Amino acid sequence: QYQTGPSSFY
Amino acid sequence: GGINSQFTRSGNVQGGDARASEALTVFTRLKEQAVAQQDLADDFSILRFDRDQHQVGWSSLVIAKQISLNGQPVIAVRPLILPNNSIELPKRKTNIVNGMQTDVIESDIDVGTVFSAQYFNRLSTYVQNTLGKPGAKVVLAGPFPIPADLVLKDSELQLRNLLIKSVNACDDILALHSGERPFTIAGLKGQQGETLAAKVDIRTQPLHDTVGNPIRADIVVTTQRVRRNGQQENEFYETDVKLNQVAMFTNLERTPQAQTPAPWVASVVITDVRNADGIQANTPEMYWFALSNAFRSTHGHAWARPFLPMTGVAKDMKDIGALGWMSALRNRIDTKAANFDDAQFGQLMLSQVQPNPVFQIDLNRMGETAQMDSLQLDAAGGPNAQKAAATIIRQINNLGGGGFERFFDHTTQPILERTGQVIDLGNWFDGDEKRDRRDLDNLAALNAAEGNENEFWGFYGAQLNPNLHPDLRNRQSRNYDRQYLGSTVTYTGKAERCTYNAKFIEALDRYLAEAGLQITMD
Amino acid sequence: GGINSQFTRSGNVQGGDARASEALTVFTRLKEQAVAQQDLADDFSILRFDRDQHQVGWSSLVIAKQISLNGQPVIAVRPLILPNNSIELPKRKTNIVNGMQTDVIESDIDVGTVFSAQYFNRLSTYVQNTLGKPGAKVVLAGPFPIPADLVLKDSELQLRNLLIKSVNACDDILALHSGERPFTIAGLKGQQGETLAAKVDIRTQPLHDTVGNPIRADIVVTTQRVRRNGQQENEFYETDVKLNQVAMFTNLERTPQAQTPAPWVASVVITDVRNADGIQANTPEMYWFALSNAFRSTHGHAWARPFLPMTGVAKDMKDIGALGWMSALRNRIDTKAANFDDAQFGQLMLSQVQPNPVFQIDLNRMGETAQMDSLQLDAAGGPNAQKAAATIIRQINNLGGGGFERFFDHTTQPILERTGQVIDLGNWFDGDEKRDRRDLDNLAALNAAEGNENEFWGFYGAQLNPNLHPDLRNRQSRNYDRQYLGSTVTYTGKAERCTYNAKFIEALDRYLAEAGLQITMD
Amino acid sequence: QRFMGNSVIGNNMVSGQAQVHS
Amino acid sequence: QYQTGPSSFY
Amino acid sequence: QRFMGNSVIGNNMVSGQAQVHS
Repeated sequence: QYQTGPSSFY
Repeated sequence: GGINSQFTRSGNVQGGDARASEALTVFTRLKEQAVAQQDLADDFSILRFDRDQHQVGWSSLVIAKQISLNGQPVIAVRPLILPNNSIELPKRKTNIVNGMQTDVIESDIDVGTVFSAQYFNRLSTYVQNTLGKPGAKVVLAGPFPIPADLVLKDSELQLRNLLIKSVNACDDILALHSGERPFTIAGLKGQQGETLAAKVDIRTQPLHDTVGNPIRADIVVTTQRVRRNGQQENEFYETDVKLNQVAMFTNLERTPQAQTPAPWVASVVITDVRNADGIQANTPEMYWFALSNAFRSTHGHAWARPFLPMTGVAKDMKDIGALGWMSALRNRIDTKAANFDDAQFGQLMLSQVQPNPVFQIDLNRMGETAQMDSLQLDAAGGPNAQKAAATIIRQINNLGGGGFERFFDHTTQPILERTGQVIDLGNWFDGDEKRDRRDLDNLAALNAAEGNENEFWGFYGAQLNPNLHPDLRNRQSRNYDRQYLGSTVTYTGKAERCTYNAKFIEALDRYLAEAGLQITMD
Repeated sequence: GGINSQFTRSGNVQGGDARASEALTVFTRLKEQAVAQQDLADDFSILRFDRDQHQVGWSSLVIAKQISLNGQPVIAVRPLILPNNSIELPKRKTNIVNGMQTDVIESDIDVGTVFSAQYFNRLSTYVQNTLGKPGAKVVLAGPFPIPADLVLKDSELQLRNLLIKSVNACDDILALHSGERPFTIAGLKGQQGETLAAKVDIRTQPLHDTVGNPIRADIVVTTQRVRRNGQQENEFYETDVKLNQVAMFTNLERTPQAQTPAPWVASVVITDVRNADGIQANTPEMYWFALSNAFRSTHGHAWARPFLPMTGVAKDMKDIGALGWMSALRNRIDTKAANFDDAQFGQLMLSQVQPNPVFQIDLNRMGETAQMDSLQLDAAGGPNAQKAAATIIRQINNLGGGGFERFFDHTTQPILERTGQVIDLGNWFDGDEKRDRRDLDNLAALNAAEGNENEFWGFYGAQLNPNLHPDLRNRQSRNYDRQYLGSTVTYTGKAERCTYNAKFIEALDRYLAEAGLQITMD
Repeated sequence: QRFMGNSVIGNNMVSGQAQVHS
Repeated sequence: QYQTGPSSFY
Repeated sequence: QRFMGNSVIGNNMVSGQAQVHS
């Protein structure tokens, strides 16, 4: 799994 | 589909979304009113993201503010999801096998799964096309859904506060991207002979979000500036002497030992971290400074204060006497008695509770502090594990000088750990007022089920069984809440629980203490 | 503070008080409407006292009317405090020691402590600067706070009555300062063959203040003018024949005698003193004339009338049978029985209640009659003890001729005595309607706690223990009210209890009787 | 020390009866 | 203690 | 296989006490 999302840092 | 175009009966039915246009009109009126009263500046735009002509799960409202940096346009967006109760999204099917029989499980879809990478890509492309800048850079500022079952006709204050906070967040992210002076504790000395004091508090009514969402909070730790000089003037008048606020509540976990160490261990869960109301700025270096106050709750075992019985009333939901059900004696210890007092309450806590607590956080990718919760979730584990840890270390170094390496070594030491637990977010209407769904914990379940240990053990396994599939655990947790709490439960989102490293908290506290920070209290 | 000026994010949040501007607008509209209907005269002004730009605990509304006396301007002010529930004032900390351990007590701040000398000085300076007269003399007319949890949108009648009463009070104080004819009973003869009659009354529903605040009242004594001539015309029509009204209720106190004198003594508490609705004038000499009616309640032991059981219903809160719990027989005397009647009710009262009552008053520095309550509190004891007594004697001499020295000697006889008791003022919402917090008395506590004498004794000591600190007594009293009454208690102010001199009441009554006053009744 | 009652309320007691014309 | 307040009489 | 408890929560435990100036 380990779904991710948008990040402003990178 | 083609059937309507094949027969073409006069008149039109359905085929529209009516919870977007009204919200847009309300937001435009609120923005005009705020601009009239010299509260904001006419430099941002409000746009509608219709699901019908973009083919997305949920319509959204986006607040875009753009500036120019070295000739390169930069756009900051704060989408606001608008879930609707009049339409049903298709569910997700999963299959599990038991012996010789296979069955299908119908799950449910939350707001968090809707906001995927493709959703943000389409939103960014739409904003770029609308604003006339095709190649402009777009940076996210943190989504915040508007909960359903909320009447927009009589909720003007919450919407106004949400709009102002969204503008503040856009300004914050734009300033961070541009590059400004980092916030450091070296500038907090004030050079006026004042000191910082931390006050602990025990509460019984839940805290409220900016949109009226209740939040469970039993222990509240705040930090204030004490400026009491000799002949202090302004008696009974105080000038906003308050900086931070952290809401905490404790929960009990049982280690698997068969039957000198205490059977139960107390784990403290951090729900909300926020700054003072007066402060309109939110920067990454304030978050760690506010979070450092959590460790201070162990100065005098203040985490155990809510556990002691109150005199006069007994809700019987947070009773501590149920802990004796599995003790050496089968029955429960009877509080609310003339003989019972603090004399043997300490004895009970020594003989059945571990002296040291455990610190945990309920990270939420859709909350107000989404931009930090997502970063910490990435730092916990995933493809972006080194970058997040490096960013966190850099921020901590920027807050308070430098030289954090002497206390921590991120190269060979995990910062955050994922326990593989998913927590539902909802609210249930109690007889008196609306409350929080997280009021149901291990102690509450133990109180509800007096002597049947097997049912309680099934409930406990429904939370953290690694063998059982997560969908079944969510189903069991949703059934148990209905069984115990009531029929008024209304889920609103999802959250994840994580455990901080034991050495990390101590290293952070020691680094801040050595960096010239002095806090005094009882 | 400086953090906001250091980062300067666009947009503004909080930083304002919204329960002052709306009240000012409402008061201006009400004043305009009253002036339009030829109810008042355009000679007074309404001003706002903002806490933000004056640095005070609470914002206030002031009604100033100014006149000229011998070329010297005189300004009369009636401030109205505006407490708000959206902000919390800092609490007051106190330390007490028990053996080898010291602890900190967090008290609470009332409205009365806010209105200090510095507050009035700043208010007077602000009014003088605003009205253009720097050296004008300013005289107080009596503060009156507006209770919180009151919706101003639908309370127009109470605000209108409060404004008219405030204007009347300003006129009264201005006329008193200017100097007018004192009110004397010699002008009450009427020279038309009429007589004054006093009517006693027993009530069960609480009286109401000008702002809807309930007041406990069991015995009501009124004075009327009876003008029944021979062929009296106007059948069924009455012309405002009513002058005074005094609200009284009795309470039982137990003398400390170990176990022929009765164990319990009855003490009568005077709550409210007021004139007729038709009379728009309030002068100091009417207050004593109205207060003289209190002693007349003992003509036929009318103070014991509310104690007798009512037929048909039994609230079980004011039951007199609980008095037998500590009697020679442990159990309680069972009323509501066929055999029980007035035949042995008199026997019980003779054998367990002292024949003579005790008179007490609940002085309040923030009530409607603040200007007299403060004077009596000063006369009770303090730096201004001789001046207040001399003023009271002068007023009593002015009311009814003179020669009060033959009945009283203020030089070597105290007028009022302070018992060192502080009474909270609040209201609790009963199931049917809102009631008064003072309904809970010694008999109510005795009824609530059937046989446990120790708990009742602890409650009784929580009121008048001289050894225990006052803050602890207030804490215990606030806990007991929550324990017994309910969760709807809402405190509004503070009051003090005082005991009149036994000889003073008799001397006043005899002086009025000898001064040509004749009152007849049953 | 435990509270036992009010030892000063008994000093102030009305001796007479209300005088009315009737 | 014996806290006091403004008085119009004096 | 039946669940018995959390065997990994005990690895992370605060050893010290909060350090305050007081």
